[PDB]
Amino acid sequence: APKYIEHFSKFSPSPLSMKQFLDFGNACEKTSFTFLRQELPVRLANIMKEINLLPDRVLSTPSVQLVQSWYVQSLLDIMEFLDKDPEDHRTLSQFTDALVTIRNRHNDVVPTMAQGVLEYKDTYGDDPVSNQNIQYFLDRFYLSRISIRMLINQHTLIFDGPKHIGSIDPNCNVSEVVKDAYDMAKLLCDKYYMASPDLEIQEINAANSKQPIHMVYVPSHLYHMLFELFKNAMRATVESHESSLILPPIKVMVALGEEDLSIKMSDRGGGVPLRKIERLFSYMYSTAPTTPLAGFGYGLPISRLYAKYFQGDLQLFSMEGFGTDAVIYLKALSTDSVERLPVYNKSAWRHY
Amino acid sequence: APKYIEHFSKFSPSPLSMKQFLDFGNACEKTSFTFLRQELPVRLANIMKEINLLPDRVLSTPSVQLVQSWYVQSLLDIMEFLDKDPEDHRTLSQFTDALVTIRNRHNDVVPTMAQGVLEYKDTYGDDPVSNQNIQYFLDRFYLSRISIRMLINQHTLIFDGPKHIGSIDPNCNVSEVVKDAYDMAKLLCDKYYMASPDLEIQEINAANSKQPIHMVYVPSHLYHMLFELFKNAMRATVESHESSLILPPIKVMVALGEEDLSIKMSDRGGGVPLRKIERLFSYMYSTAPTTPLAGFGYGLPISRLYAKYFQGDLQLFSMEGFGTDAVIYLKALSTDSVERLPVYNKSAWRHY
Ligand SMILES: CCNc1cc(F)cc2c1NC(=O)[C@@]2(C)N1CCC[C@@H](Nc2ccc(C(=O)O)c(Cl)c2)C1
Ligand SMILES: CCNc1cc(F)cc2c1NC(=O)[C@@]2(C)N1CCC[C@@H](Nc2ccc(C(=O)O)c(Cl)c2)C1
Ligand SMILES: CC(C)c1ccc(COc2ccc(CC(=O)NCCN)cc2Cl)cc1
Ligand SMILES: CC(C)c1ccc(COc2ccc(CC(=O)NCCN)cc2Cl)cc1
Repeated sequence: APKYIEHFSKFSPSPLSMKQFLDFGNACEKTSFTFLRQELPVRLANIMKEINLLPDRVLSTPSVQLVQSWYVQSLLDIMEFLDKDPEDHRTLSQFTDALVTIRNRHNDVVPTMAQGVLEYKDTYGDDPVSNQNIQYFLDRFYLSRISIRMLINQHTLIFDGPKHIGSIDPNCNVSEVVKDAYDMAKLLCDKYYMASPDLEIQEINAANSKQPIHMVYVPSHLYHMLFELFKNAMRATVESHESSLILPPIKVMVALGEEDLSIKMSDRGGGVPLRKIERLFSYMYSTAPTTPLAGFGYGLPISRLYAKYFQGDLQLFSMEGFGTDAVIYLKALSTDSVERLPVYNKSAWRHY
Repeated sequence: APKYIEHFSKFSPSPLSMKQFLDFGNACEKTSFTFLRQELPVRLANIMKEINLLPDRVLSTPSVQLVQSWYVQSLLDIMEFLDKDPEDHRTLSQFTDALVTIRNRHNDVVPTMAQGVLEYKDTYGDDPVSNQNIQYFLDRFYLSRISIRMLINQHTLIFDGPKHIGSIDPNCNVSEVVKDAYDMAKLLCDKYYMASPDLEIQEINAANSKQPIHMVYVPSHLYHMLFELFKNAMRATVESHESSLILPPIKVMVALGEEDLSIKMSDRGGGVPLRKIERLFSYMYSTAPTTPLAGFGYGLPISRLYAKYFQGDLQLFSMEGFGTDAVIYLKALSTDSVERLPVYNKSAWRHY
């Protein structure tokens, strides 16, 4: 790898807690600049080195080379600011402009890597070992991308424009986000199917049973996960009940405990056999040539990465012949909500 | 390893479907004898070779050596019949007697390996890498033991004594077994706690909605799994509701689909954080010096092996502050219900 990738890849990424993001709210902007002009090169270089561990028959394909060419240019864009003066307000403005260009440059990274998966499937095959390696790589690659976008969004949202702090809501009303995502999925379901399940929500605030459940979170991530789950639940409910006059509703429970905030969504959409659950989270099995449901795009496994990004999880358990439950597990406390970042080391090197 | 272990370990175990067990019901007894005088040495030798891949600081401990001494004697007991005449009815009688001695000889294998786990925890420590290796080894070791006991039970039950075929019920009414296990857990809960949750059962027979759900299964395995889950659900319900006059009931759904038969048990016993679920399935973290609940003995992870033994699973998902669901996944068809057997090869050798 080039000199500059070698230098920054020997650092490991520095994970931030939701509280640190929040405690960071003038002097703030210079502080963000000097943090990000080091940290973004570290995160970019670490994933670029990991891309380089893919075999030549993957590495040399047009999709991987185009993604590499983007990351290289973004890394160079940022390295221009290493010697610049944080007191000069023109430097801070150019920095923000450059981060916006970088975010736009990477907007197509998800489907671009999909074309690499697709080419591999049809030029080398879709066996379980290939599936495992694609799953290991893309989980880490997409999680790294999520963490880079988070950093950039927090800077450009705060230092271009406070109940919200960039993309973080310190008082995120969870049931309200549930309702929004449900309404939007319903609108798509009503349009395609003239029929959509109703919604039942129940809250369990264990410590304060009469208090509405709020948390510190990134509500756009939470909306995306819920919307993806609602689309699948409604589709399954409509198609499994062609003969009923009744569509069963979708039920959601929001539970707040001492450590977890959990959201369980329940459909009666007929379920799938246990054997197929792993297929639904697999990038490789969900990949085909160009409203993508579970098993036919990356919405579900990327939704799980959003949950894992701050130490949560997203799990599915179905009952074939009846329905399916999904649980989003989130950390309840902002000090436990810490970025989960892949690192390039000899422990990651060995998996390949 | 000795000559005789080397020979039989180069065969791999031959897994049987539930239908094959069943289709095997005089001439049957000679057929069982000549099958088992080869297959039991194969299964015994394969696991003995795998025990020998443990490091010397595990291998040399008194617990592992005692288990090895048992398996060695059982392997020798069986090898006596290799040259004998299946037509001689005295040989068949001695064979059954010898299998009964072997089953009794191994009755204490589970807690004996526990003492080896306990010694290791306190003489070398309880780090995650040690936990992973103990989990990999004991899952395979205990599953192998379950498959050996199954084979022996089918022979001694059929050819010493038909709605039932040995330990298999071709018409196992699942809700009835659920009720039995619930009644027994309730009796223990009523005794310790003067109070026990009631039971609600619902069935969903997707193809034939009015028909009671039956399957081909080993009902003693199913009873054990349910009883273990009910004990935990009741304990959690009693302890989390010290202040309520009401104990919430435990709900069970039995779903029959085209491929899966699924049993979901639901409590409102307050739940646990997601972080602790893995602790509950871990042998190492559940091990302590001599009614063991999840996290304090091997009932739960061994219950999961019973489900996996015929291509099923047992999964837990909790909601901290509310309750916990458990799902037993079984194969609905007797031709899909095939023994899951560990094998000694270079692929198993590498994990160590
Ligand atoms: C409470 C939230 N509910 C759910 C959430 C999910 F993320 C997934 C599902 C849910 N509810 C379902 O029923 C489920 C499982 N489906 C939704 C409709 C599409 C469907 N996809 C399939 C189905 C079958 C196959 C196959 O191999 O035959 C294949 Cl490739 C793909 C998945
Ligand atoms: C529908 C079936 N229900 C359930 C099934 C389970 F197999 C487990 C549970 C269930 N329902 C619970 O609540 C659960 C999770 N408990 C039951 C009571 C005992 C309890 N054990 C513990 C708890 C906390 C810790 C700790 O680290 O603090 C530890 Cl070591 C151990 C587990
Ligand atoms: C396009 C991206 C998402 C993508 C597409 C395809 C792949 C496939 O990656 C594989 C496939 C097989 C093996 C085993 C092997 O034989 N290794 C040989 C090592 N030289 C290793 C890897 Cl990393 C990964 C990532
Ligand atoms: C008693 C039984 C259940 C038991 C108790 C304890 C253990 C612990 O087994 C370990 C622990 C560490 C390592 C890594 C290592 O450093 N390996 C060195 C290889 N020479 C490998 C193994 Cl197989 C297994 C089984």
